[PDB]
Amino acid sequence: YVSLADLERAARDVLPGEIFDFLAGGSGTEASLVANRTALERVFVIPRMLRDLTDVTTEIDIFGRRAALPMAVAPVAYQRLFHPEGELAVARAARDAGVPYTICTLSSVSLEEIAAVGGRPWFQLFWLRDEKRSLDLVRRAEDAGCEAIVFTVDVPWMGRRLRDMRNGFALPEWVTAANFDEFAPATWESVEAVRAHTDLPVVLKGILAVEDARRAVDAGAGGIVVSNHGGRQLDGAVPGIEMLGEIVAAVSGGCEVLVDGGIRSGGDVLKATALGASAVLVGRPVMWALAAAGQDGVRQLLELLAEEVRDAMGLAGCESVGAARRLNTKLGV
Amino acid sequence: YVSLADLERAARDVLPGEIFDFLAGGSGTEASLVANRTALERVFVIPRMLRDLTDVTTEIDIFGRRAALPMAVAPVAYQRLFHPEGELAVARAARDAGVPYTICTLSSVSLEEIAAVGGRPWFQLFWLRDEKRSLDLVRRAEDAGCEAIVFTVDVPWMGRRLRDMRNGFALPEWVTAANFDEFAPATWESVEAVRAHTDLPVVLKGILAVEDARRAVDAGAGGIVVSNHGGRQLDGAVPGIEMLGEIVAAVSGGCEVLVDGGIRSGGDVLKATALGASAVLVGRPVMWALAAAGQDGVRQLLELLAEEVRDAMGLAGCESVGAARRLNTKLGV
Amino acid sequence: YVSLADLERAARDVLPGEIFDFLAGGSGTEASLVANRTALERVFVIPRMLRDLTDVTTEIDIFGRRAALPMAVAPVAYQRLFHPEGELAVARAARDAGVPYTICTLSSVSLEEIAAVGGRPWFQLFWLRDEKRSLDLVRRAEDAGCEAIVFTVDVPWMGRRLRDMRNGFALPEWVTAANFDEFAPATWESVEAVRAHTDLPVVLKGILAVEDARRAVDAGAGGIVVSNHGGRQLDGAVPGIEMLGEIVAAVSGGCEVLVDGGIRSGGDVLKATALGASAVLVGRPVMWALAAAGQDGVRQLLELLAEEVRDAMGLAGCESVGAARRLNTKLGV
Amino acid sequence: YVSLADLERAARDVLPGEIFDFLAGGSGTEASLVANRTALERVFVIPRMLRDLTDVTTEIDIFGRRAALPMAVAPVAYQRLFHPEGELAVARAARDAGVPYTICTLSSVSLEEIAAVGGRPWFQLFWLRDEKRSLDLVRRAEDAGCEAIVFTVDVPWMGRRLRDMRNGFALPEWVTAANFDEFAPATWESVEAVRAHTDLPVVLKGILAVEDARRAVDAGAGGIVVSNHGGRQLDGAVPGIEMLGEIVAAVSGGCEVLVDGGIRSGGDVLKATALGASAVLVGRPVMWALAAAGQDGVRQLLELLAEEVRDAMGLAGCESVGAARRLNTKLGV
Ligand SMILES: Cc1cc2nc3c(=O)[nH]c(=O)nc-3n(C[C@H](O)[C@H](O)[C@H](O)COP(=O)(O)O)c2cc1C
Ligand SMILES: Cc1cc2nc3c(=O)[nH]c(=O)nc-3n(C[C@H](O)[C@H](O)[C@H](O)COP(=O)(O)O)c2cc1C
Ligand SMILES: Cc1cc2nc3c(=O)[nH]c(=O)nc-3n(C[C@H](O)[C@H](O)[C@H](O)COP(=O)(O)O)c2cc1C
Ligand SMILES: Cc1cc2nc3c(=O)[nH]c(=O)nc-3n(C[C@H](O)[C@H](O)[C@H](O)COP(=O)(O)O)c2cc1C
Ligand SMILES: O=C(O)C(O)(O)C(F)(F)c1ccccc1
Ligand SMILES: O=C(O)C(O)(O)C(F)(F)c1ccccc1
Ligand SMILES: O=C(O)C(O)(O)C(F)(F)c1ccccc1
Ligand SMILES: O=C(O)C(O)(O)C(F)(F)c1ccccc1
Repeated sequence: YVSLADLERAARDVLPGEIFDFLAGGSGTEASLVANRTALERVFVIPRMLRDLTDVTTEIDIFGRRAALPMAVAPVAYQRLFHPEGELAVARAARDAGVPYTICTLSSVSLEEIAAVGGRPWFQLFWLRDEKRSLDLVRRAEDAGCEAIVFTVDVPWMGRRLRDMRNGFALPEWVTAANFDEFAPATWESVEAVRAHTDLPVVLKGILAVEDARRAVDAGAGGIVVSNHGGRQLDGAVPGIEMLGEIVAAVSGGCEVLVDGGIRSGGDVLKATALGASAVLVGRPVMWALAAAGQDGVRQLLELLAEEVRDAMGLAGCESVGAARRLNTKLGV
Repeated sequence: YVSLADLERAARDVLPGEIFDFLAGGSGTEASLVANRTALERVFVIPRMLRDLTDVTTEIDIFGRRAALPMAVAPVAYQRLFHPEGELAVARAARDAGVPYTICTLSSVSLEEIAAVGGRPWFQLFWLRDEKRSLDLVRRAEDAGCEAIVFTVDVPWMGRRLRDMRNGFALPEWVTAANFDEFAPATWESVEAVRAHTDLPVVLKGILAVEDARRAVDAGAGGIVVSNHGGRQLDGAVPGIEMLGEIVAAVSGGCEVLVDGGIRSGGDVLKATALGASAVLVGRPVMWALAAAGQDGVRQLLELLAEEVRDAMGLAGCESVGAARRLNTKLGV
Repeated sequence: YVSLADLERAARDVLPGEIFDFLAGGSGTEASLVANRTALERVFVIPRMLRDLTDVTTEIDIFGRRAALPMAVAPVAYQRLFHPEGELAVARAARDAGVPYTICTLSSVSLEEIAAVGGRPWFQLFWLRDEKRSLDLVRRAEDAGCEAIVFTVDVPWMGRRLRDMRNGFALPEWVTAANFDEFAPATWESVEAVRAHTDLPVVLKGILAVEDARRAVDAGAGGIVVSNHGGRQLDGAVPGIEMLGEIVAAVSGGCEVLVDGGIRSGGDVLKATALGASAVLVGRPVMWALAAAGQDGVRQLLELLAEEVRDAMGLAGCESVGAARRLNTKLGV
Repeated sequence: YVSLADLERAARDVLPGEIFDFLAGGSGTEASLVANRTALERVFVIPRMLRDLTDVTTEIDIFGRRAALPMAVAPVAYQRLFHPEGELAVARAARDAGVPYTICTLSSVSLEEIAAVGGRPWFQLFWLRDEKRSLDLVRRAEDAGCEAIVFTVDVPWMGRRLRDMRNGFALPEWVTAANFDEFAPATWESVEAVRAHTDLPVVLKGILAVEDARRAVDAGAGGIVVSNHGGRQLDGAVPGIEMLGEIVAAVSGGCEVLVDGGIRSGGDVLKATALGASAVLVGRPVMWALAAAGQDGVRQLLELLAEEVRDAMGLAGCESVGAARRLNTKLGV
C-alpha cells in the first residue's frame, strides 16, 4: 500500500455491499460528504525552504499525553461489522503506533476490554434518554483509564442515511452494543453535567458555528472537534475544514481545536495543521484497513500516514507540528 | 420513496414524453432552470448544536393562518395533464397535510370546485387583456374562500419553451381552462387595481430586483415570491435564491418573502429559510408525485418533505422556523 | 429553426471539413474562443417587472442611422467560401432586416457591388503595407455609400490557426480578394491618417484594454468594438464581455461601445446591453445560416434573433434598448 | 509539430512506460502537478493595440548575458533516460537557439563535457551530505565556464513519487550520475557558503513563500525560481504562478524572478511575463522533444516556442519583453 486509496478498493472487495455502504455513505444527497473532500482539495500550502530539519518530529502533546502524530482514530460504531476482531484490532494497532484511539459508546466490544489493550484510549459519549446511564458510561470510561471524554454533540438523532434505507440495512445478530445489556438530544446543560462528573478533559465533537466554539471554551471544554460528522448528519452542513480557521481565531488558544472529515493523506494532515488544527481525526480509512487486513492492516495504514506526515512536514520546512501551524495557505480551484 | 428524486423517474415512465417535457422544461437554453439547482447546491448551512429540541415545530403563521410547514404548493397550470383527478387530487393532499395550495388561473378544474375541497387555498392571478375579467376572477376567488391573491408579475407573455416548440406541444382536447367559457402585461397600476378590489393579501410572484421588492412593499403587497418562474420565463434571469438575502434585507420585515425554484428536499427548505425566506413554493416535484400515484402520491411527497424539514431543522439546532431564519450560511463550490 | 444551434449542425453537414474549421476555429489552444462562451454563460440578468410594455422597440440610433436591432453583421472574410452568393446573400438579408452589414477588406465580392445592394453598409479596414492602398479603400468605401469605417486594430498579423495549419487550408482558386487586383501593423498614427481622410465615423475593432478605449475616444473614434476577434488572434486574450463594463465606465459616453464574441441568442444580446454595450456584432452564426440556406437562411436567422431580442427585453421589463442598458447583472457559476 | 502537445504523444509512443512515468509524474495524488496547468489556464492577458512593432525582439539580458528568449531549459536529471545522446543533444540545441541550458548535479553526462558544448550553461546544485563535495561541484562548474549556480532549495529529500513506487522504477545500469565516482537538507547557511565560494550569481530554485523571496534577496541571491518543482515535491504545494505576482512585488527589483511549472506555449510565456517574471524554465516539453527526435527534436521545439513567443508578444502590442511585463492580466474561470 502506497496510498490510502489502495485500501478502499481492498475493503470494497471483501465487505458485503450493505456494510460497505454503511461505512461509505452520508445523509441525504451526500452533499456534505463530497464537500469534505472538495474543501480539502481547494487548499494549497505555501511551503517554507532552507530551515533546519535535523530533528523533524511529528509528535504533539494533547490532553496531558504525548502522541506520535497530530492524529487520533475517530469514533466509529460497531467495528466488528468490518472484521471479526473489531475494535480490539484497531486499538492494538493504534497503541503500537502511539496514536489515541476513540472508544465508542456503540462499540461492539466492551469499553473495559478495549481499554485493557493499553495505549491512549479516549471515550466517545452519546447522550442517553436515561441521563444516569450516560453519566455511568463516563464513570466507567474514567475508571477503565480513558484519558478524555469525546462528547458527540451533533447527533440529537441519527441523520437520514438513504443508502441504509434503500438496503434495509440492520445490524447482523452477531454484532451488538457491548456496553449495554435510546438517544436523547444533548444540550449545554448535558455538557455541564458531564464536566462536573469527571476530571477528564471534555471534548465537544461536531462543532461548526464560531459562537458554539466560543461557548464550548466558556463551558470548560478542553477541546472541540470541528466536524460535520463525515457528511452523515445534516446534509448541506458546511465542512469543518471550511470553518476551522475562523474557529481557531475565535477560541484564541482557549481549547484544543481538532478537525475531521476527508483526511486521506499526510498532505491532508499538513493542510489541517496549517489552517490551525491541533490534530485530526481519521475515520473511514482506518475501517478500510481493518476490513482489508485486520490489525496488521491498520498498522500498515498508520505507518503509511506517519511517513506521509513526516514527508509533508519536511518538504514544507517544518521541524515540528507547531511550525506547521504557522504555515500559510492559499485557496485554489 | 425516500427522496423526491425517486418520484421524478416514476413520473417520466408514466407520462407521455411531450407532457413530461412541458413539465420539466425551461425557456431558451434552460440556463436559468439549471442555475436554480446550482445556486442551491452552493449554499451550505452552519448548524447550531446543543439547543433545546423538546418541542421542534415546523409550523408557521402566514397571511393570517397556521401552516404545517414553511411551504406551499406552487401554481402549476393544467394539472389534469398529469393525472385524471388533476387539481382535486393535489388540493386534497395539501389540505390533509396542512399546506396551502395555489389554485391557478389556468386550472383544468374550476377554482370553485378546488376551493370546495377545503384547506388553505390561495389563488394565482394572470392579468387579462380584458381587465374586468381579471378583477372578476379575483372576486370569484375571494367569494369561494381563497385566502391570498398570488399575482404573477413575470409573465407579460409566456417565455419561449424550445421543448414545446420542438414537440409541437398543444393541450389535449380533454384538458381545458375550466375557469373560462388572452394575456396582457401587468403593471404597477394593475397591482393597485387588484389591491383596491380585495381585502385579501396580495402576493407578487416573480420578483427578482431589490428595488422591485421595495416597491412591492410600498404598493401594499402582503408578500412577494422571489422567483425566476422555474427557469421558464427569461432565460438568463438570476435564480431567486441568489437574490433572496439582499431582498430580505431591503424589505426589512415589510412583507412576507417567499422563494421558489429547485426546492427538492427538506434540506433545501432549510437553506431557503436560513437565507431569510418566510416559506418556499414547490412546483415540479408535486406534479411528479401526482403523475406517479395521484392523491396518495402527493400525500407521500408531503409526508416525506415534512420529515425532511423536521430532520434538517433539528440537526441544525432549530426548534422553530424563526430559529432557522437566524442560521448563518456559507457559499461553497 | 428555433435556435442558432440548429443552424450550426446544418452548416457542419454541408460544408467541407476544412472550411468549417476555418470558420469555427480559433488560435492556439482555442482558450479565448471557449472563454467567450464561458464568460457570457456566467452572466445573469436581474429583470424588472410591471413596467409599461405597450410599445416595446428593439431599435437603436447608431452612427447617424436607425437600426432595427442593437446588432450588426460582423466582418467575416471570403464569404463565398460558405455559399456561391457569398457576401451578396448576407448583405441582402441584412438590408431587409434593417441590420448594418460590415463589408470586409477581404470580401470575395467587391465592396462596390455589396454596397449597391443598399441597406446600412459599414466597411472594415485592414491596414496595408502600402498605406496609400488602405486610404484608397477608405475613399472607395465612402464613395460607394458606406456609413462607417471599422478599423481592425488587433491584427498586426494573423494569429496562429492550428486547425488551418493541420488541414493545410488554403483559399480555393474560385475564391479571391475581389477588392484587389500584404498586411502592415496599424498604429495610432494610422488611425489619425484614416480620421483625417474621411468624414465617416471611425470605429476601432479589437479593443480590450481600458486605456486603449480611453485613447480611442481621445483619438476621435466614433466607436470601438470590445473584442478578442472571436478567439482567433491572441490565444489567452481576455473575452471582450469581461472588459465591457469597465470600458463603458471609462469612456463615459464619449463613443459608441460595441462588443462581440460568442453572441448566440437574443438573451446574449440582452446580457451585452445590460453590461453597457451600444450594440453587438454577430459573426459565425450568420455564416452558419448562409452555409445552410443562402440568403433565406440569413433572413431566418435575423428574424429569429429579432424575436429573441424582443422577447428577452420584454421579459426583463425593458421597453427600449436604453432601458436594457440600465439593467443590473449578477455573476454566477 | 505545430504545438508542444504534438511532442508529448510522440514521446509516449517511443519511451518505455516506466520512463515516461518518471518524466510525467508528480508526488502524492499529483494535485500540484495538475494545479500548475489549471493556474495558467485561469490567467487571461489584456493585450494592447496600435503600438509600434517594427522591431519586435524576444531577447533579454540575464545574469550578464543576452538570451534569445525569456526562457531557459530547466534542470532535468538523467537525460540519457530519454535518448542515447542525453544532455549533449539538449545542450547543443539550446546553444544553437541562444537559450541557457541548466546542467544538472545528476546529469548522465559529466558537467565538463556538457559545458564544452558551449552556449550559456548554468549549473544546478543539490546540497550533499558531504558539504565539501557540493562546494567542489560549484568550483568545477565555475571552472568549466558555467555562468550561474541554480541552487535547488525545495529538495531536502526527494518527494514520494507514487508512479515510480508502483512501477518499482530504478535507473537502468547504462545510466549513471556522471559527475560522481547522498542528499542533505540545505539551509540558509548552505546558501551563504555557496555565495562566499563563487563569483557567479546564485539562483534559489523552489521558492514559494513571499518572505523566503525577500530573504533570498537579503542573502545575496542574484535570482530565484518561483516553483513547486513541477508538482514533484510537496503534493499540495501552491503553483509558482499563483505566488509570482506577490513575490515580484515584494522583491521590488532586488533579484531576477523566474517561474516554472506547466509552461507549454509562447502564450504561457507571455502570461508569466505579464505576471512579472524575468524568464521561465521549461522542463518536461524539452524532454518530450529529446525523446521524440534527439537534438533535432529539441531544435524544433525551441524554434516553435520562439515563434509562439514572438507571435504572442506582437499580438499583445509588446515590442520587448519589458513591455510584456507591464501588461495587465485578469483571472477567469
Ligand atoms: C461508519 C461510521 C460510524 C460512525 N460512528 C460514530 C459514532 O458512533 N460517534 C461519533 O461521534 N462519530 C461517528 N462517526 C463519525 C466519525 O467519528 C468522524 O467524524 C468521521 O467519520 C470523520 O470523517 P472521515 O470518515 O472522512 O475520516 C462515524 C462515522 C462512520 C463512517
Ligand atoms: C408546468 C408548469 C406550469 C406552471 N404554471 C404556472 C402558472 O400558471 N402561474 C405561475 O405563476 N407559475 C407557474 N409555474 C411556475 C411555478 O409556479 C413555480 O414558480 C416553479 O415551478 C417553481 O420551481 P420548481 O418547479 O423548481 O419547484 C409553472 C411551472 C411549471 C413547471
Ligand atoms: C471566418 C472568420 C473570418 C473573420 N474575418 C475578419 C476580418 O476579416 N476582419 C475582422 O475585423 N474580423 C474578422 N473576423 C472576426 C469577426 O469580425 C468577429 O470579431 C468575431 O467573429 C465575432 O465572434 P463570433 O463569431 O463568436 O460571433 C472573422 C471571424 C471569422 C470566424
Ligand atoms: C524528470 C524530471 C527531473 C527533474 N530533475 C530536477 C533536478 O534534478 N533538479 C531540479 O532542481 N529540478 C528538477 N526537476 C524540476 C524541473 O527543474 C522543473 O522545476 C519542472 O520540471 C518545471 O515544470 P515543467 O516540467 O512543467 O516545465 C525535474 C523535473 C522532472 C520532470
Ligand atoms: O454516524 C454514525 O454511524 C453514528 O455511529 O454516529 C450513529 F450513531 F449515528 C449511528 C448511525 C447508524 C447506526 C448506528 C450508529
Ligand atoms: O410557465 C407556465 O407554464 C405558465 O403556466 O406560467 C404559463 F402561463 F406561462 C403557461 C405556459 C405554457 C402553457 C400554459 C401556460
Ligand atoms: O480572423 C480572420 O479570419 C481574419 O479575416 O480576420 C484574418 F484576416 F485574420 C484572416 C485569417 C486567415 C485567412 C484570411 C483572413
Ligand atoms: O524531481 C526530480 O526528479 C529530481 O531530479 O529533482 C530528484 F532529484 F528529486 C530526483 C528524483 C528521482 C530520481 C532522481 C532524482
